[PDB]
Amino acid sequence: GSSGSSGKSPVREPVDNLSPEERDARTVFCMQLAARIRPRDLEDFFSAVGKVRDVRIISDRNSRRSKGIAYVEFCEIQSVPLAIGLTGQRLLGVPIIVQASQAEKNRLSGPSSG
Repeated sequence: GSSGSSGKSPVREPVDNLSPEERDARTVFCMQLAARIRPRDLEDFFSAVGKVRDVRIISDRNSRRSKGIAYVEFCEIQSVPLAIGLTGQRLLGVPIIVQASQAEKNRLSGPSSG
Protein backbone atom coordinates (compact mmCIF):
# COMPACT_ATOMS: atom_id res chain seq x y z
CA GLY A 1 0.00 0.00 0.00
CA SER A 2 1.77 3.09 -1.31
CA SER A 3 1.45 5.72 -4.04
CA GLY A 4 2.48 9.23 -5.03
CA SER A 5 5.13 10.82 -7.23
CA SER A 6 6.18 13.97 -9.09
CA GLY A 7 7.05 14.44 -12.75
CA LYS A 8 5.85 15.32 -16.25
CA SER A 9 4.90 13.49 -19.45
CA PRO A 10 7.03 14.82 -22.34
CA VAL A 11 6.24 14.23 -26.01
CA ARG A 12 9.46 12.22 -26.29
CA GLU A 13 11.24 9.92 -23.83
CA PRO A 14 14.82 8.58 -23.75
CA VAL A 15 16.02 5.01 -23.25
CA ASP A 16 15.62 5.35 -19.49
CA ASN A 17 13.63 3.18 -17.07
CA LEU A 18 9.89 3.75 -16.73
CA SER A 19 9.03 7.08 -15.12
CA PRO A 20 6.55 7.62 -12.25
CA GLU A 21 4.47 9.38 -14.90
CA GLU A 22 4.90 7.01 -17.85
CA ARG A 23 3.51 4.24 -15.66
CA ASP A 24 0.05 5.82 -15.86
CA ALA A 25 0.34 6.28 -19.63
CA ARG A 26 0.59 2.51 -20.10
CA THR A 27 -2.50 2.01 -17.94
CA VAL A 28 -6.03 1.13 -19.05
CA PHE A 29 -9.29 1.64 -17.16
CA CYS A 30 -11.96 -1.07 -17.18
CA MET A 31 -15.51 -1.19 -15.81
CA GLN A 32 -18.73 -3.20 -15.75
CA LEU A 33 -16.90 -6.22 -14.35
CA ALA A 34 -18.64 -9.47 -13.39
CA ALA A 35 -19.62 -10.39 -9.83
CA ARG A 36 -17.21 -13.32 -9.58
CA ILE A 37 -14.46 -12.15 -11.93
CA ARG A 38 -10.74 -12.75 -11.44
CA PRO A 39 -7.52 -11.01 -12.55
CA ARG A 40 -6.72 -13.87 -14.92
CA ASP A 41 -10.05 -13.52 -16.73
CA LEU A 42 -8.94 -10.02 -17.73
CA GLU A 43 -5.26 -10.84 -18.17
CA ASP A 44 -5.85 -13.47 -20.86
CA PHE A 45 -8.85 -11.57 -22.23
CA PHE A 46 -6.44 -8.68 -22.79
CA SER A 47 -3.66 -10.97 -24.03
CA ALA A 48 -5.34 -10.72 -27.43
CA VAL A 49 -4.05 -7.17 -27.89
CA GLY A 50 -1.14 -7.08 -25.46
CA LYS A 51 0.58 -8.85 -22.58
CA VAL A 52 -0.52 -7.88 -19.07
CA ARG A 53 1.93 -7.40 -16.21
CA ASP A 54 -0.42 -6.37 -13.40
CA VAL A 55 -4.14 -5.94 -12.78
CA ARG A 56 -5.54 -3.84 -9.93
CA ILE A 57 -9.21 -4.67 -9.34
CA ILE A 58 -11.31 -2.35 -7.17
CA SER A 59 -13.85 -4.07 -4.92
CA ASP A 60 -14.25 -1.48 -2.16
CA ARG A 61 -17.51 0.37 -2.83
CA ASN A 62 -16.49 3.98 -3.44
CA SER A 63 -19.70 5.38 -4.92
CA ARG A 64 -23.31 4.37 -4.30
CA ARG A 65 -23.59 3.13 -7.88
CA SER A 66 -22.82 -0.59 -7.86
CA LYS A 67 -20.02 -0.62 -10.43
CA GLY A 68 -16.78 -2.57 -10.71
CA ILE A 69 -13.74 -0.66 -11.93
CA ALA A 70 -10.37 -2.28 -12.63
CA TYR A 71 -6.93 -1.27 -13.92
CA VAL A 72 -4.75 -3.21 -16.36
CA GLU A 73 -1.18 -2.39 -17.41
CA PHE A 74 -0.15 -3.14 -20.99
CA CYS A 75 3.33 -3.74 -22.41
CA GLU A 76 2.94 -0.51 -24.37
CA ILE A 77 0.59 2.45 -24.80
CA GLN A 78 0.06 1.56 -28.46
CA SER A 79 -1.75 -1.57 -27.28
CA VAL A 80 -4.27 0.42 -25.24
CA PRO A 81 -6.14 1.55 -28.39
CA LEU A 82 -7.07 -2.04 -29.22
CA ALA A 83 -8.22 -2.74 -25.67
CA ILE A 84 -10.51 0.30 -25.76
CA GLY A 85 -12.41 -1.15 -28.70
CA LEU A 86 -13.06 -4.38 -26.83
CA THR A 87 -15.58 -2.25 -24.96
CA GLY A 88 -18.63 -4.48 -25.26
CA GLN A 89 -17.09 -7.95 -25.18
CA ARG A 90 -19.24 -10.43 -23.26
CA LEU A 91 -16.95 -11.41 -20.39
CA LEU A 92 -18.21 -14.17 -18.10
CA GLY A 93 -21.75 -13.41 -19.23
CA VAL A 94 -21.36 -9.70 -18.53
CA PRO A 95 -19.90 -7.27 -21.10
CA ILE A 96 -16.74 -5.38 -20.16
CA ILE A 97 -15.90 -1.69 -20.57
CA VAL A 98 -12.55 -0.29 -21.69
CA GLN A 99 -11.43 3.34 -21.86
CA ALA A 100 -8.21 5.35 -21.73
CA SER A 101 -7.49 5.91 -18.03
CA GLN A 102 -5.68 9.10 -19.05
CA ALA A 103 -8.65 10.43 -21.02
CA GLU A 104 -10.65 10.90 -17.82
CA LYS A 105 -7.52 12.47 -16.35
CA ASN A 106 -6.56 15.01 -19.01
CA ARG A 107 -10.08 16.38 -18.53
CA LEU A 108 -9.85 16.83 -14.76
CA SER A 109 -6.74 18.95 -15.26
CA GLY A 110 -6.80 22.26 -17.11
CA PRO A 111 -6.66 22.37 -20.92
CA SER A 112 -2.93 22.96 -20.47
CA SER A 113 -0.31 20.35 -19.58
CA GLY A 114 -0.94 18.29 -16.47
